[PDB]
Amino acid sequence: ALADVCRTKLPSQAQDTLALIAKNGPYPYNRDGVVFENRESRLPKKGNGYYHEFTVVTPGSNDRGTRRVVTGGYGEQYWSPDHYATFQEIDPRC
Ligand SMILES: Nc1nc2c(ncn2[C@@H]2O[C@H](CO)[C@@H](OP(=O)(O)O)[C@H]2O)c(=O)[nH]1
Ligand SMILES: OC[C@H]1O[C@@H](O)[C@H](O)[C@@H](O)[C@@H]1O
Repeated sequence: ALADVCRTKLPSQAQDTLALIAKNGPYPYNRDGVVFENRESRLPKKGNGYYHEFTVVTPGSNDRGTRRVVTGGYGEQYWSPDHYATFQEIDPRC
């Protein structure tokens, strides 16, 4: 049961991250692209290595912070402002 968000409504940092995803980087962190395990199953329960996580920069700071995009195996994209506590499916069509 998944909240949905239009790509245009995403903070501009989140959109930068999707742009880096679409050209496969370079990414600003070695941790970008690591397997997201979906341990809590807030996202569709899928096989090993389906999901990958990518940093969204906090505005102001250049630390990683708590903002993230998880991608799925067919290019589904998920937004998390709250360090994997909740997810919204990104609709790239709006
Ligand atoms: N909550 C949660 N975090 C995960 C899961 N799988 C990987 N992570 C997080 O993804 C990141 C890379 O392994 C780590 O957090 P981080 O964003 O602080 O680096 C790790 O804690 C998961 O299934 N659930
Ligand atoms: O040790 C490797 C790590 O260095 C950190 O400073 C960065 O966030 C990443 O590039 C990586 O996850």
